[PDB]
Amino acid sequence: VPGTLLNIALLNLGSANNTLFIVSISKTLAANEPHLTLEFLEECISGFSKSSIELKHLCLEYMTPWLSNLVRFCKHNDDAKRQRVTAILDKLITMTINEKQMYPSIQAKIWGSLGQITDLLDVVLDSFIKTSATGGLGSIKAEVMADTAVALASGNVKLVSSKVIGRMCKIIDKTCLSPTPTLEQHLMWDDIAILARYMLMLSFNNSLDVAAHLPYLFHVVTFLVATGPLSLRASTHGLVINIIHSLCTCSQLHFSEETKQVLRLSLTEFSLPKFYLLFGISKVKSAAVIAFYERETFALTSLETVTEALLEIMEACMRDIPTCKWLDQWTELAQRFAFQYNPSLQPRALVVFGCISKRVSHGQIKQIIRILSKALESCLKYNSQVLIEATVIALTKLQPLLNKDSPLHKALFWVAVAVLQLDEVNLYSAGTALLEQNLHTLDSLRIFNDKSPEEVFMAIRNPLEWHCKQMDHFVGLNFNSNFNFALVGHLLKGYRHPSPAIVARTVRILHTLLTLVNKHRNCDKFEVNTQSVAYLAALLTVSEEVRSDPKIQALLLTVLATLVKYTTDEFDQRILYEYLAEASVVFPKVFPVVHNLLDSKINTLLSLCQDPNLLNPIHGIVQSVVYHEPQYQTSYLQSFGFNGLWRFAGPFIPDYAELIVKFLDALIDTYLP
Amino acid sequence: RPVEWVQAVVSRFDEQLPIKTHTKVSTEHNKECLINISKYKFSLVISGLTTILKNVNNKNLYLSQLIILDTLEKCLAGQPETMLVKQLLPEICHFLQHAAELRNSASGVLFSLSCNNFNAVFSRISTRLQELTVVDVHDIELLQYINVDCAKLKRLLKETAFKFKALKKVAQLAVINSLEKAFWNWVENYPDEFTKLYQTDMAECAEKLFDLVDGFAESTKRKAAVWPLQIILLILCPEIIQDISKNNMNKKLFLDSLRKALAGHGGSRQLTESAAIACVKLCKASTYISVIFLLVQSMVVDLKNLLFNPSKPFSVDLMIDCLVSCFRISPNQHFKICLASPSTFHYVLVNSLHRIITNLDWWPKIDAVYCHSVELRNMFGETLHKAVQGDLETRSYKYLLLSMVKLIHADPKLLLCNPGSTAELITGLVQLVPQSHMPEIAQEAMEALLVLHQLDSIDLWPVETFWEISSQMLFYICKKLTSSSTEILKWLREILICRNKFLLKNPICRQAQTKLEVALYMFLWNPDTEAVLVAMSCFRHLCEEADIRCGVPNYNTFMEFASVRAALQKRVMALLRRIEHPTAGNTEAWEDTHAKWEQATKLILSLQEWINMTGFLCALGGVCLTPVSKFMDRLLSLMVCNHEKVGLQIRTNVKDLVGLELSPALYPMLFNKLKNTISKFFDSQGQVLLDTNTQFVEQTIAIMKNLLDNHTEGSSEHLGQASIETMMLNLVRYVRVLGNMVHAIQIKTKLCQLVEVMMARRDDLSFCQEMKFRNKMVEYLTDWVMVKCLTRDLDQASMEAVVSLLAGLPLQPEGVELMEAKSQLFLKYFTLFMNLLNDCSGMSRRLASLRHCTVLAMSNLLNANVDSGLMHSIGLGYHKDLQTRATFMEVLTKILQQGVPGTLLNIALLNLGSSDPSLRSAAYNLLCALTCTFNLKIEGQLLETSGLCIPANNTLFIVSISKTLAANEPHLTLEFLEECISGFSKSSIELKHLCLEYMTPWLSNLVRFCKHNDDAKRQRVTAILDKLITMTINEKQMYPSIQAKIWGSLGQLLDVVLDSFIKTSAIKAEVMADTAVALASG
Repeated sequence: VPGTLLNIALLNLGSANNTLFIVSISKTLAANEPHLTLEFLEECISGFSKSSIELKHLCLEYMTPWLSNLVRFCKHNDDAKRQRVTAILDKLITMTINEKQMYPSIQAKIWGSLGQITDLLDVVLDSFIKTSATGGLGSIKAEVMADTAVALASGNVKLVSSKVIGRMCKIIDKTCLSPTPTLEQHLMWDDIAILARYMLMLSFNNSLDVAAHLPYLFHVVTFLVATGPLSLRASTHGLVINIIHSLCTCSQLHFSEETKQVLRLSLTEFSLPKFYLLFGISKVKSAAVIAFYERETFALTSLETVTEALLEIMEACMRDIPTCKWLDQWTELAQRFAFQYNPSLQPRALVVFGCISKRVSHGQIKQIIRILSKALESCLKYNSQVLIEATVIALTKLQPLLNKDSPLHKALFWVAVAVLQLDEVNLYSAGTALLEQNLHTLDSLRIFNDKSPEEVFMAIRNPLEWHCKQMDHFVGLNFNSNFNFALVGHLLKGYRHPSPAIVARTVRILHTLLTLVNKHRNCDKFEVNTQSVAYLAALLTVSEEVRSDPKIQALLLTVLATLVKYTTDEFDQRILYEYLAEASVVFPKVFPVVHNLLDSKINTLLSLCQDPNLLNPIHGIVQSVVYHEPQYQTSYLQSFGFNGLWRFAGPFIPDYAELIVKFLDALIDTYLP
Repeated sequence: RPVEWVQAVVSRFDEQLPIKTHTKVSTEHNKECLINISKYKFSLVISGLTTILKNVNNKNLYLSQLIILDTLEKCLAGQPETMLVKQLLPEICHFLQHAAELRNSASGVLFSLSCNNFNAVFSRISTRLQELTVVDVHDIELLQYINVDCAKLKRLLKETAFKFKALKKVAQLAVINSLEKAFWNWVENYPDEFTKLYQTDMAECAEKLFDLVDGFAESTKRKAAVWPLQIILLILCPEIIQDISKNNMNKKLFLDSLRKALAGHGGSRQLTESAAIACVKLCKASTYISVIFLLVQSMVVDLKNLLFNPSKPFSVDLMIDCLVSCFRISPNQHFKICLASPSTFHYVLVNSLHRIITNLDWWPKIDAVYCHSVELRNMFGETLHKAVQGDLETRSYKYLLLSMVKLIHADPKLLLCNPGSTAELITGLVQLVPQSHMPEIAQEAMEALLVLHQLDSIDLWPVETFWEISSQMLFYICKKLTSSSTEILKWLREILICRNKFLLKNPICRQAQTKLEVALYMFLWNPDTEAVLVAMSCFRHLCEEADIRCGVPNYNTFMEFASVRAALQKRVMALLRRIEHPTAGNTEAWEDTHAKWEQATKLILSLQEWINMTGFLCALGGVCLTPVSKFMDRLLSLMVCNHEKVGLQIRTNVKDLVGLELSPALYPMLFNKLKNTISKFFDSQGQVLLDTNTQFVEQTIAIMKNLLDNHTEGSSEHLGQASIETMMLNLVRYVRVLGNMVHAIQIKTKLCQLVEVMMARRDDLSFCQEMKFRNKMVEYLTDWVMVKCLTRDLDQASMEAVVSLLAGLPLQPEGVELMEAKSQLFLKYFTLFMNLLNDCSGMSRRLASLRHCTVLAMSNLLNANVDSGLMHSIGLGYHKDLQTRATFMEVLTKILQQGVPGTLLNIALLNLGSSDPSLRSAAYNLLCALTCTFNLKIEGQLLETSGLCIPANNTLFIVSISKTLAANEPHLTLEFLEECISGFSKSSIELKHLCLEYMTPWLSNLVRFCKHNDDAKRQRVTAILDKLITMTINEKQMYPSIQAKIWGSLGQLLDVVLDSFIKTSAIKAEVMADTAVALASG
């Protein structure tokens, strides 16, 4: 009755103008008689919801002072008092959602006042979040709540944002407490999506906030970056844009003109269509418009790209702020999620951990390669594959960090080889990235300068050899018999790869290896010999510089024939068949080996084709074959372990993966204590 | 798997047969591969070919069979038995004008087969001989074709003799004829073995068969049939010939009968005719070696008096055999008879000489005849003259001339060696090359001229002679080519190759080089794709000639031609535009093509040739800078070609060729002529003379659009040389008076599309009065900014053109009044665009595109015209459409950082409120720009950037900015508050509320302005209070909230406030009383 009658009195007092007198009395009684507040605000919202818009303006004005007392009831933690404040907050929230034309008024005066009040903010946020939980993302209840959340922050920014971001981080951790295969499916997906919504709205106000938060916000970006429905992706792009802008202007920070220029250019870079594709935004003019499914089935290479860009943002800043711990905290946060078992997040985390880290240990590498192995076991039993790709990208970024005398640099070359053997498009891309970066790493370590790559990598195989024999005999490539041709066999599949970027990477790897094999001799890089020839034959369709023992003949021939078998470019075919015409006349006794491979395509080109330049070599080969029509059948490759060579280098798991599991586990058990 | 791919080549070759350029090359390349495969796996390839031949057997059929048989022959000639015999041989027997080619091909196959197979073919023959003893003769005819050596001939004769009496009379006849050829086959292939025969078992067979064949000869007809074989069989018996020159009596009586039959004493013409055949075969035989020469000496004089009698001509191949044999026996009485005489003797002579060249170490070479070259040249000139001035007599001179040209092809050296003489010879051949009624002769005359142009030949004609003669030939040929042209041009390529070779070893020349240049350019437009490619190839040799000469202008573009139907003609025209430099040749080629084109134009008023000629003239004509002026006038007259059957095609092709292909160097003439023509469409009062003029205008618009779309290098330089302004003004003025029908709307639309492209190119073009021109253009196009679908496309196009016209355009009406007139003109365009966007406020997307374009029109109009625009532009900032507002604020952003504070600050702040996200980002960037431009001191610093996704609820941020500004920037206060309160009246309730919150700080500053003594500033505060009152009265929902914020803060002036309340009251009065309660609290 005290709160009820006092509401009736102040409402009817306006029903005409005395509004500042009513507010002065309201202020006075709010200060003097605080117990009234519980009853009064409950009664206010009841009268408000029934009343006219004119009365609703008046009502909020008289409500404004009372909010302060709402903390008193809350200190106790017994249910009844805390519950009726929580109900008052839910009623105020409900009121905010309902009165779309009171909307800036409610937010400025009611929510701005509530924004002052630190203690209550956990109750307020759980009320907001549970209000949003009523339907999740796409519920107007959640949508308005996010827009309102900025008002909560506006009074005591750092604590509100710390609790929102803290809930996001803790809820992302909670996903791992009970895993699901895919994040969008997860038992807590709506709770994450809601907080991501709030984080976009807050992020412009985070221009006041970022300095404590910046790592945690990128941790959230890392998991979310292209996930979920397209509006959440747009939101997450906006989240980063707004954070970079906030880093260019926080009045608490003092970044240099160089650091500020780096951030300005970063805003520009994040505004480019390249970054839209990275965030899983396609088919949109402006991310903003959509922010306020056609999943690109997420490519970890996109997250890698984002993460290095965010790393260059953070690094630039960290030079100017020597007193921060940001990259170390990000390293720990990413590390925790990378190592812990959670199928949805763990791949993303591994990628990020690798990108950001500035140091690594053999015990961390053991955990990563154990994760790779366990992921390949799960393939015996899509998510597993994405985890494999992630681990391989992680190994790529981590291997430049490893100590100069570590065995692991050499070991990771075989991890890459095993990954390529899997025959999965993104795994091969990752393995070639790993291999490309590994060969740069080992050359930067000087390791080739006194040894062939063959000797270095085969030494690491020798303990493994018992396992490697079983791998090579099921692959049908045998490095013990000829290292260079086996490695090239793996690389040749890279020419098939659907992406021109991965083909060009494969070419760089072959060029690197060619140079390295001759580097230990001190030869010129194009000197043809029993070791360089494999790379030269591999390079033959792709290098203008290149173009301008019966086992070795058979391998060379089989590589050229393999390259004819698959390549669709008639200009490639011209070059290759010209070399096969000479090679047939040069190696006639060995040439029968290739005939099975060539037979299908040569029938095809004879019966179909009408380019004389391509046909002249083909007719030359048939003539040469008949003229010298055996000492080596196609089976000859099988004897030394190469029957798979044409097998493997064709277009893009279980049997290979189990052997690789044993190999990786043996690699760890030999090399890692 | 090799067999399987050999079978795949065989199968490829079969499917590529004609009966089922790249297919030609592929076929020959397959055939050659099969031959080279057969060089090793012979039976696989022959089996396949045999199988194909069977299938094919069970014009294109003949060509396919010829391809198969030519392949078989070359395979067999490349050979390193069962199916050759059981499978191939019966099929080759089946074959044994295209039937004669097939019989020749099949015979060459059989000959090749028989070399290594002979025993089988002979077993077939011997089996049919046996069957014939117990009538079908065809297998016996195989004896004609088969390869035979001395041992094989002996076997054939022995087998025949044994069986001959038991054979039937028709079979005996077939054998007799077939053995006659079989003997020759041996002698011709194995002349050494026949020579060895004159240096007993063969003779026994030959005598036995002679006596058997003699016993068969019971009648005149049978005697005439056997005498050619009986002389052969006697020639196979050297010791019998020696005896009968002194058991043999019937052989003597046979020779005596031959002598009597040659001497005319035998009454039977058939026996004389047969005796000629026999004694020629004897004479022939002697050349392949003796007592035979005595036998020849006994008959040769009577044989010469039989075959070479001009007073009683015999009744050609037989006569040729005779003359060739006589020459070989003794290398000339009958020769002089043939030089003097019947044309048939001229024919026999020439063909005999041709055979002498083209067919043994003791045989006399042709060089003995090089005494008679003058007489052969006279015979050629006479024959040429008689063939050209020309029924049966005429037809005979043609065959003779062909033979003489074939003779020249076989050897030039003869003609040249006995000797002007060379110049006459070459001139006669050259005169044949053009002749349409004699394609076979012309072709051979070309080959003859080609071999005459080989190095060894030219030396015999040196350098001063080569230059004069070869240039005279070139000049004449080129002159004819500019009046089978393709084959003549291919040949002219090979002649140029020869000239380059001759010069590499090293006034009519300049004339020839010029005419060649003329000819080659004229071929670039030819309706035959092959001719064009060949002409391109000829420029390569023209360059090579110049390299060879210079090593002791167009050259780069000639080498580009060398590097190369509709696509080819496009490529040609593109190259022709790159010819900058004039030459006598290119100029003349243009004039000649123009003359031909005018003649063709008249005839038209063949079409593809006229199109190509048109294109060529358009592309090359720059070099000529009159004739070109007249051609351009004629093109312009053809744009309106009214012709019922070809007019659309003419207009389309003129338009496309002028618009895409004309020389850049002609654009200055084209624009002056278009300008001058379009200017005639107006009277002396500047009114439009309205079908022909409308059609000209439409085609002009399309032509100019196409020109301006074109990115040909160097085109920018020329586009600058002539003004378009008067022309474009006249075009729009013309198009304005066209009504609002569908076709006229399309023309208006096209002119807008032209204006758009024209503005993009404006950086290339030249202007006397650009600003005035663009102003007048916007003025005209804005009239169009108003079937419904097309009018809406016209609106879109017009607006897109207007957006192009407005882009850095200062406005210019037609000094202090000029700035005010400029402002009034701004207000007209701006209001029209606003109306168009209000009308906006596939059908949906077109409207949104029109709206976006309209916003960009305002934007550009503002970006140039800042001093005229800014005040009206704030009216855009208020406007109900959020998308337009946002874009307009980005325009303001351009002005303000390039080089107002209150009005723009309100439009920024109020828009930051919006439900539209893009509007919020745009507003935020505008706030940043204002902060930087006006150095507005701000806490929580502000950063300009794209794509910043600001929340909708940002009121506490907008408010914070506002009051910080209200402290920091008080001079704004009057300017700002008045504009905010105006915006209040425009707004939604949400935006009205937001306006109050951010206004609230500003109110406090108003005291500064009435402490200031300026009557205007005191008035503006009073007017702000009046507008605050007006808002307070009107905005009733807000009214308790307005009182709390506004009137409480104002209560903290108050005479002026109370007088404003009272004067306004003098609901207004009630509201002022009720508001005074708030005011009093302060």
